[PDB]
Amino acid sequence: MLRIAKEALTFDDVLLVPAHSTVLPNTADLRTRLTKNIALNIPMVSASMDTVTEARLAIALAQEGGIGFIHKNMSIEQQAAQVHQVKIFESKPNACKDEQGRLRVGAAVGAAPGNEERVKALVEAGVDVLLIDSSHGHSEGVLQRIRETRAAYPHLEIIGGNVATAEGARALIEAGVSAVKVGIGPGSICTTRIVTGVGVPQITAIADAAGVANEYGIPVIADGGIRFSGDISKAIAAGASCVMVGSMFAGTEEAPGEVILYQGRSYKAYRIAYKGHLKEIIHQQMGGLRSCMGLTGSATVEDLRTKAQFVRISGA
Amino acid sequence: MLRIAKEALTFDDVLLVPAHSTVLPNTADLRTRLTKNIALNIPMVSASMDTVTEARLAIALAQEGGIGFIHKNMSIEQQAAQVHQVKIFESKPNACKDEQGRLRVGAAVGAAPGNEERVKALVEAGVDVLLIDSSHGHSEGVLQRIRETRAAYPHLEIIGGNVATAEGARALIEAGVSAVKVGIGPGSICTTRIVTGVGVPQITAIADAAGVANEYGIPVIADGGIRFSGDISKAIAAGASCVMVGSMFAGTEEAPGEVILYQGRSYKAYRIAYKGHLKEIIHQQMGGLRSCMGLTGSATVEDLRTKAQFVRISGA
Amino acid sequence: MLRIAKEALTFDDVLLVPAHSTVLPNTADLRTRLTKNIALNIPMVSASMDTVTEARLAIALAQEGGIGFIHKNMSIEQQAAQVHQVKIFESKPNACKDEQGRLRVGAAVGAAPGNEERVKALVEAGVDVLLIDSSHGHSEGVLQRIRETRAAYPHLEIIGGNVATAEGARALIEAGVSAVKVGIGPGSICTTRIVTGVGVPQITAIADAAGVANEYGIPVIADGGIRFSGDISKAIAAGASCVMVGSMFAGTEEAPGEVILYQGRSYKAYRIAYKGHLKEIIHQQMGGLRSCMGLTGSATVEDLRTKAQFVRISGA
Amino acid sequence: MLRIAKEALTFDDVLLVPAHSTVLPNTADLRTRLTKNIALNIPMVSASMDTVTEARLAIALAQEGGIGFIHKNMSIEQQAAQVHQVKIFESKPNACKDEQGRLRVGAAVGAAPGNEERVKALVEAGVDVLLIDSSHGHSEGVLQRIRETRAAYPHLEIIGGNVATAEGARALIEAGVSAVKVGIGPGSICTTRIVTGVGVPQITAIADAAGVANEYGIPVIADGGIRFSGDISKAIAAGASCVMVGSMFAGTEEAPGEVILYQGRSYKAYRIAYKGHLKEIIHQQMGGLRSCMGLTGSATVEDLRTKAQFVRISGA
Repeated sequence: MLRIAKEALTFDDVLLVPAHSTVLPNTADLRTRLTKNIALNIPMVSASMDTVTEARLAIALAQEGGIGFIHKNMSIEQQAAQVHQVKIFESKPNACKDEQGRLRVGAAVGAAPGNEERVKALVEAGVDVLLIDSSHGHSEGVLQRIRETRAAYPHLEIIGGNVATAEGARALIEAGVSAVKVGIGPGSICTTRIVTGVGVPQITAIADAAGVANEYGIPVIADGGIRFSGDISKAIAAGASCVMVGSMFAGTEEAPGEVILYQGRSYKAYRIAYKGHLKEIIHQQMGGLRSCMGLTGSATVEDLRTKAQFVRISGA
Repeated sequence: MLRIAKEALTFDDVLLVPAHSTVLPNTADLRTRLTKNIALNIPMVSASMDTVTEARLAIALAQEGGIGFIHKNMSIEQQAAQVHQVKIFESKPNACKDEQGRLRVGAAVGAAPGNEERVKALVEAGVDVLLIDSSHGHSEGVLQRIRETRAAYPHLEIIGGNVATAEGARALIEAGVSAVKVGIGPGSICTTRIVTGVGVPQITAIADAAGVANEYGIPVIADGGIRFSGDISKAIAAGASCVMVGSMFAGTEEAPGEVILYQGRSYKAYRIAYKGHLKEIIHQQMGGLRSCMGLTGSATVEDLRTKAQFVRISGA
Repeated sequence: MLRIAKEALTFDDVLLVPAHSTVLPNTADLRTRLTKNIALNIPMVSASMDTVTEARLAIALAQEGGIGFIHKNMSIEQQAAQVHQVKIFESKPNACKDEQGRLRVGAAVGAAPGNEERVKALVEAGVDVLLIDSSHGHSEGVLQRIRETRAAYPHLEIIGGNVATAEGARALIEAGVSAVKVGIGPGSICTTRIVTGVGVPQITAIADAAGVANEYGIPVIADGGIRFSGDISKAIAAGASCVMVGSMFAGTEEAPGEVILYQGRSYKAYRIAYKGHLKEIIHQQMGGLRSCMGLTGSATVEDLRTKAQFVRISGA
Repeated sequence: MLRIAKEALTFDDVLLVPAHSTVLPNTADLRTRLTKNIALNIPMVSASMDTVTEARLAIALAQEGGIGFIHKNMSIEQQAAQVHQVKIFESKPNACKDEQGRLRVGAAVGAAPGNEERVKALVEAGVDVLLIDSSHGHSEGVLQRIRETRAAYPHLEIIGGNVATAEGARALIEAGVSAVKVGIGPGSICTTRIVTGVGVPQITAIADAAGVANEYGIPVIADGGIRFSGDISKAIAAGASCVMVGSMFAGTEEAPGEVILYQGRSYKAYRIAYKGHLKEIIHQQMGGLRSCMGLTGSATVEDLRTKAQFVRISGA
């Protein structure tokens, strides 16, 4: 009677299984793909949020091997100048760089009509990848905007999202995206779920999206619901090529905002706890992933993504 | 050995699945049905509780497109005068009105013998729909009272309830109701469950009742267990044509009770927190439903009710 | 690989289903059986605990229609004198009485060798039913003591317990008991479970025991894990003819202990909160059961026990 | 789509089933095996942690019938002198002793290359069993070190670990271990799970490892996730021959550290609550196991391990 498509799993419903291994944490290879034609050295990209990514964080992340997405809450000119500032930026052996030896950078735009001028300025400033972000990637208007952008820029790497289903992933692929970003109500008690009743637990969302996207060689980016480094491992093993994070980098030295002192503690203000330099965070998070790769015998990210197994666990 | 009819699901066991959509939140159509012959403009009706619905709230809700049920804890004459006050009440484009251009209103009576005089006064005051409320709609005495009322008023829209099963819905339909109200121990830790051991999780209760009621074109009204706007969406997708709420409207300006100040805060007394004007509540709750309809591609309430899908989730 | 006999359910895993009913709470018939040859007027008996049952509580409970089990932590002579005091005790239309018009009473003894003198004094004082209590009714020594007692007193009603399985119920029946008492680690976080790892969720324990005991006409008594009146209903619907309670009656006026005042509140000391007269407790607990019987259409206890249905629910 | 090997159970998902019994708690036989050729009198061994086991605790545990593993965080000479101190140590009828009448003792070493000198000193000091401990027993380097040690000391009892799967147990057996130690992310919220995403609920881990190890006569030692004595019972019934504990013995008189007074309480410092003498702990924990053996009719540890049954329970 009730129309239940299936049962859906989140991070806490599963654990990775240890396996025969010739991989040590320090020999694990963290390289992977953001898009069809863009390699990463670590599987982390930063969210296009105005408390997370401007040029300075985008530089610092690229130097550690990820890519940052410059946020769209600023003028066209400011957004293009920040993209440009990352591309011309000149001890960092894992730096994520293009074919021309420049730090990679991404930038976000909205899916509403009228963003053409912004896209054009971003591409002319040398952006490596354009993110069309939306709260509903399976919306026809979003699909339409992606197709228009792919036609106007046939060689531009474009990430479209967010979706949480096989059919949503396929629609984005058919609209021309270079990667599928996944996450609709991915957090266990998030606003979307509470307010709308809509959501898909993220391990199932990633796997369903990856099952389609794998057949085209198109990466899936996991966006949301990550609380601990162990969730990164799980998101990859479910099918994701990398993870997007936001609040985890908000509050770092390199993130926007000014440090202020308030009641004997340090916050960033525009208030979020001060987290020190981005790279210490990356080191701790990637130190968990590397241990997982040791325990699972995953030499490469792709081995974790396509071969590692899970067990299903109870609440207890 | 144990006589278990089936497993039963509540709101928290499920989430709605996002889908291809050409619907924006602001173009979603919230119209639906309360009864077989009564249309609503929004899918909300108010409970016949003495802290929730008298004429003033019933007017204000009807103006926003719902219908209120005037409570029976007052004299026959007072109840009829309040029905009349709504019907003659004269900027509200979504107002819920009858064929004669008057605001719709409902009124409740009990299912005990001896309520004949009350029903007669309510029908003569112009009531649009009579609610026979009971804590057990599958009780023979309730079925009998409904059949007596249907025979005495063959064209009166009558809501009977509450039931929580297919067979209870069918019994009410066979007794002559125009809509089936659903909810027996619908709340996760309610008094009925704790004290009696009886209850049916509401998503399953709605679906089982709707599976019968759909075959007769008879709407199901979901009554109880709603905590957030996202639960409204889920109740509709499970089969309900609209939701009845109570405590959510108690404490509004338009609800009964006098505002009083107590320890620097505003309460309503007859003590419940003051919630401001009813319409702000409706706007927030229907703003969640409209977002859900966007995310699910549901152009109309009936699309959400009959086509949207769920996923089943764990506790974790 | 793991030797799992089955999944087992507790009270919180299930709810009773409402059904067509011609039963009102006040016409529900609460009569039932304690043992094969002893009728009760309500389905409650009191535990043989020294904070719960001596003669005074046993009198008061019998007057309301249950039976109390006088505890064994006192001399033979004192125990026999308390049994006698109940039997000769002379406005209580539901009183539980024997064939001779005397209030019924039970009494407990241990299952160790050497209790013969105690049993003999109790039977000579007129006890209606002997409870051989043990923490493991499937222990051979307990079975042996029951068989010895049945042989020495072929017409004495004997309750043996506790068991939590079909095979344990059958063993007790084959040893000669007149009723099977059920409950091994029945509480969700009890000492037995934590300390020993052993336990059986009580709804499954009752049902498994009843599935055997029904075939011999032998009642099952549910002992433990009851927190609310709704659990009484569930225990009966799972197969139990009545429930034994303990802490629920401890602290009543009629229970042992002296009332004392401590920090502006009343306790019973030998410290447990003062609960007033036993009969108010019985009235509230049986008021829940009667509502359940109305909602389920159960005219009699046996209808609830053998026909009412459950639904299985999640944690959420 | 998602690669889920199976569902996995932890201690809280299961309970032991009571059964016909001729065993009393005081007649239960607690003997078992640590390794293929080493008997224990109780099923407890202590962890090779520097807050848990040095010579003094190892002596005291051996006297109660277990075996302690002297930790490796000290010089070769100190470790060998502590092994020797236990072997020459001279009212304890359950003492665990070798063929020569000396208290048994174990000692740990790491799995890195270069521990040869340490192993040699430990074997020459008379160690009964060598533990090669690792956080990943299915790592090739660990398997290789075990095989090298087995070849150099063909008659030395060697415990290898930790694994959490059938295949990991088989690999360790094929590398030459005398017992398999089990536990990879065995605790419900441990660091390994949170940080790496890897883990196997312990009841399933034990059973899977035992299903392989039983076919070779090789014992499984359960290491981690034990909170209460009831978990010991469950770990044995899942397949384990004994349990290793750590924090449970930390803080005992006999464990390392000096007692200090801090804010009116006693702690051990190197800060952990003071627990008194080891033997009181053993008595309480083995008193739970003995009650379980009574309730399950398990005369011996091997009966609990190979015949006792479980039920599966919900969260509720």
